[PDB]
Amino acid sequence: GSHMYLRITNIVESSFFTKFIIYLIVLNGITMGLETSKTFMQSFGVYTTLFNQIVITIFTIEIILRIYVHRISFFKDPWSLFDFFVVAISLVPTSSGFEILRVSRVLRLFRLVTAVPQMRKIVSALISVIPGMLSVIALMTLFFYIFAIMATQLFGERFPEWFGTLGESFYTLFQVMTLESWSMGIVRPLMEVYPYAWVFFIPFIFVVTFVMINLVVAIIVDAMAILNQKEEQHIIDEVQS
Amino acid sequence: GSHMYLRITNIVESSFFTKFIIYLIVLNGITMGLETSKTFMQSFGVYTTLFNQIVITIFTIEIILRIYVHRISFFKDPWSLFDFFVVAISLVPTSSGFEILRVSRVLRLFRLVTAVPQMRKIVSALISVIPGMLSVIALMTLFFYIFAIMATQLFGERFPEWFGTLGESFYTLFQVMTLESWSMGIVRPLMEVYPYAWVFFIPFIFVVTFVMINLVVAIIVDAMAILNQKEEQHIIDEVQS
Amino acid sequence: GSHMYLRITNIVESSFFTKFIIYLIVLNGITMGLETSKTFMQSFGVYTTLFNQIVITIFTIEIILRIYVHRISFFKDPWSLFDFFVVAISLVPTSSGFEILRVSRVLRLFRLVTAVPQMRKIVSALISVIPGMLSVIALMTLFFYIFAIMATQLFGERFPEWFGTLGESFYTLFQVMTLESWSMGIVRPLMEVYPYAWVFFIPFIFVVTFVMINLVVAIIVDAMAILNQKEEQHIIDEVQS
Amino acid sequence: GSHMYLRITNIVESSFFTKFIIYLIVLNGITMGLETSKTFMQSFGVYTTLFNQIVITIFTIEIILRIYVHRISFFKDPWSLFDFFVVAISLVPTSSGFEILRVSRVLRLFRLVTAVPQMRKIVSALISVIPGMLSVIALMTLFFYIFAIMATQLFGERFPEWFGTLGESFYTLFQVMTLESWSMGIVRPLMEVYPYAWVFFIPFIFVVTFVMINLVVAIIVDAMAILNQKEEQHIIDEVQS
Ligand SMILES: CCCCCCCCCCCCCC(=O)OC[C@H](COP(=O)(O)OCC[N+](C)(C)C)OC(=O)CCCCCCCCCCCCC
Ligand SMILES: CCCCCCCCCCCCCC(=O)OC[C@H](COP(=O)(O)OCC[N+](C)(C)C)OC(=O)CCCCCCCCCCCCC
Ligand SMILES: CCCCCCCCCCCCCC(=O)OC[C@H](COP(=O)(O)OCC[N+](C)(C)C)OC(=O)CCCCCCCCCCCCC
Ligand SMILES: CCCCCCCCCCCCCC(=O)OC[C@H](COP(=O)(O)OCC[N+](C)(C)C)OC(=O)CCCCCCCCCCCCC
Repeated sequence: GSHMYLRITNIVESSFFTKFIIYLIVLNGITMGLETSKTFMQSFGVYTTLFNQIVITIFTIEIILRIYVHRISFFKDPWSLFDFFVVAISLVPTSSGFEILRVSRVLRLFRLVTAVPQMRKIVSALISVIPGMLSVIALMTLFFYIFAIMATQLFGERFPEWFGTLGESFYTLFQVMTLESWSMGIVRPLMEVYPYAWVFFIPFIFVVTFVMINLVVAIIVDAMAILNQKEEQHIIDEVQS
Repeated sequence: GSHMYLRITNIVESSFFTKFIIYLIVLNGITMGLETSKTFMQSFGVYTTLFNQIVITIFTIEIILRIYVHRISFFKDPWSLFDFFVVAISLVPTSSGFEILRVSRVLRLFRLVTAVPQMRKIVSALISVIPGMLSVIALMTLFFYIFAIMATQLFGERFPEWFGTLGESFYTLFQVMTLESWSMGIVRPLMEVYPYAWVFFIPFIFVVTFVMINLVVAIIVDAMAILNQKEEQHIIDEVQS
Repeated sequence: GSHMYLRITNIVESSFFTKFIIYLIVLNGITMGLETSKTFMQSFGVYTTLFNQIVITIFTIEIILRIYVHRISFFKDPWSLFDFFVVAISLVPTSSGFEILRVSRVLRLFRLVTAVPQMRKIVSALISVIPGMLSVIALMTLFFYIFAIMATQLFGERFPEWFGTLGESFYTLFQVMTLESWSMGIVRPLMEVYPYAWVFFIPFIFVVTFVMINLVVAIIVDAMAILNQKEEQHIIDEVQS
Repeated sequence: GSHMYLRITNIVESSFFTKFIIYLIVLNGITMGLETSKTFMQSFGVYTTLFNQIVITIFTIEIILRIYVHRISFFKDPWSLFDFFVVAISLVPTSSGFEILRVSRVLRLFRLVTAVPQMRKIVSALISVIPGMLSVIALMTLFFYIFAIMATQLFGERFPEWFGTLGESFYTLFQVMTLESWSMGIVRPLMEVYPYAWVFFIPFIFVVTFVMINLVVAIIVDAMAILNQKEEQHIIDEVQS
């Protein structure tokens, strides 16, 4: 806090700043979707490859700026910690072989979420219900793990594509949980060899399904036992006073 | 408003009018479903091709009439703006090659919704919940867009049917969202070439699913935090008075 | 009402009666499931074919009896009107070619629902929510009908198995509504010929899905705006008195 | 209750005890997942086969101990009755041919549920909603049974894989209930021979679906008519006093 600090802070904290970024984002958003056509890249492919590190430099400056204005507060903000890591990726140079990072650059278009406050709101609402589910996700993951281990031991030797491995079996059990091809694609083939295999997967389909449904019912029915306490408290008070 | 205006207004606004239309609709409804059989069209196919522009002329008159009675109010009514556009299509002449318009004529059977007030009610109820979802639809569409761009770049070269293009990838990601063949039909083929592809689509299946469920829970649990404010307000008042 | 009438009424209305029937039902239930094995029918197949019209005669008597005791009240009771029609079928003689009626006999095992009061309760609960949905089922059926007509006209010539006919198209559109193979099995084949076919089925999948979800939300959120009126009425009263 | 009894009781009831078990569990959990790789078992396969009956003996002692401390109370506790039966299996010797029991040993990893109180909580919540559903599960199972019998009689001769048998038909009807391949995989093949087969499976798909949805709505809407009685009772009381 001083003369020079405050000068920057008023740039960074301005609405022009955030809108310039939001524009860059929507602009580089469109550019990244045009960068998708081989036709376009043969023609205008240099313009957008240059338009790209333009936005990357701007976003780096813009991040640098925000870290000066916000100090340690910046690395405790989940919203901006994101932009940090998402612009960080987009800075790793395109020449190192690893395809996964060149494509990671598109993750910068998620700044439109952190930048726009209406978007931040939804994400925070959606994220907010996760912490209560951690217990049930742990139970479910344990349940998957126990069953993935059993299926490997039961079906992996004859059915190695689907169950040869703790991971192949995790994958198949998830597919079964999504109910996708679970009978025609998986369990019926299984039963030509293991006639009682339906005794494994139907109860799995029952339990995994039952938990999913209850999880939702618990959310709804618990989210509104709370509104019914608040409201009686506000009703008990006006009948006393 | 005058002698001549009021004469028409009493025709248009009558219940005979709306019922005559509702009858024409249900009648041309049935005719359009009989127009479906080649057998029937070989025999009675002229009767119904003529019965058709009969209804079209009537409906045009009927629309003309309603515009005189209702003035500028007509082009601010969503319900009637529809019948306008839906009869407008049915007027474009059958001879111009474009198959899409000849079939559009069946959209006139949706006038049974605008005509019948019980139907209008449901549609308005269903439409009414959309405006609050616009934020989440925007988030989801952005999310699809970011992922459609990544998948094109990741899988389009080897898997051009499913991911060769921003649109092919949109399509596949929607199919994956519907969970249809997502593992047997898509992700398992993908993994013969891209062993880690499950790292893209499971989290996509998780996020897209999670949002869908939360959207519903939000509707229910928010639609009824409101009833719990109204009711305490009506309870706080009678304990004060 | 008299000496002779009352004698029968006390048989019919007894608990021994209903339990004898409930036993016959569970007994003929088991018999009808054993009648399923060719092995068993080669051995004991006469015992159960005779055990069958035994139960049929008993059930006819039992129905006759109940009609005397209950008079016109019997043909206004949905529960017993059922047993009437379900035993009526089981009386039509096995020799007339029509396979559909021989198998209809198994419908008598549904008397265990009408007989047992715990069962009647659920069915009445489940049936009870249907009447409010009649509007939306009508809207949906109209919507299917309009779209089934369009799809026949659009895809039936090249794709006659799936869309050759108003009924083939109804069937496919339902399958699409269940999301079953909708993309791999139907819409993707369609698009090799009709590249824009996704413009028909995605919006269909959107609308049909949207309505389904809203129907449920409406049930829940409306079933409990009522409990919130009852309860404020009971709360407003005790604050007045 | 005495000097010697109390000495053991203070071991068993200690937190060190339960944590030692919880550690053994998570340790043997990891071991059972490593026991999955043929690579690992070629190397360290003896260490973990020995680490296994180590844990089994400990768990037997640990169970013996708990039965002394808890007396008849132990065989009335569902939580510990489980560990009993789950360690009991793991004690049956690996040499008797029956593959099903060697794999059952993994069920011991479910002790992490009974051991950890956060886990016990969820399971008890989830289990708690089952008793009210027993009626509807009975109705559904009856409904399946009636339909499984009809389908065997209707489609089993031509379609023995799917409907040759009361059990094959149960299986298929469940698959149809999960909607998995129900049209492409089952009903469409059926209709090449039985053109009206859609008259069996669509109503089955309707009823079975309808019940599922209503079951959930009943849970939610009934779980919270109760909160609305409790809260008015607590509101009626403070307006009287
Ligand atoms: C009861 C409490 C339990 C708590 C502990 C849970 C965590 C234990 C982790 C154990 C990891 C075991 C890894 C493992 O076995 O790797 C298997 C394979 C590699 O097999 P590999 O040895 O390469 O090939 C063997 C030869 N072959 C090809 C002929 C079969 O590679 C794979 O399949 C990948 C490994 C996937 C691991 C998934 C871990 C899920 C964690 C769930 C935690 C639940 C907590 C509540
Ligand atoms: C971060 C903020 C982002 C905001 C901006 C979002 C809108 C950007 C629109 C970009 C449109 C890009 C269109 C495009 O690249 O067309 C691709 C293809 C035509 O490819 P084409 O050049 O014919 O063929 C190349 C050669 N080949 C066949 C060998 C591959 O044709 C297609 O694939 C059809 C184009 C489908 C466009 C779908 C647009 C979805 C908009 C989502 C908006 C989300 C807002 C929150
Ligand atoms: C806008 C208001 C509308 C209100 C009226 C709705 C009811 C209209 C009923 C019209 C019935 C039309 C029947 C019809 O066209 O039959 C078509 C086929 C028989 O075709 P066919 O003439 O044997 O074969 C022609 C030659 N071929 C094989 C080369 C194509 O056979 C079939 O496809 C069976 C017919 C299925 C009829 C389904 C009716 C659904 C009613 C939905 C009502 C919604 C009300 C809100
Ligand atoms: C209306 C009240 C009803 C209450 C009673 C319900 C229980 C009745 C149980 C009847 C059990 C019938 C067993 C049976 O028939 O076994 C059939 C097959 C064995 O056939 P099999 O004789 O080996 O082979 C015949 C020759 N072949 C291969 C050429 C066809 O093997 C199988 O398919 C396995 C048997 C599966 C039985 C599933 C039982 C479900 C119980 C549902 C109870 C609902 C209660 C509300």
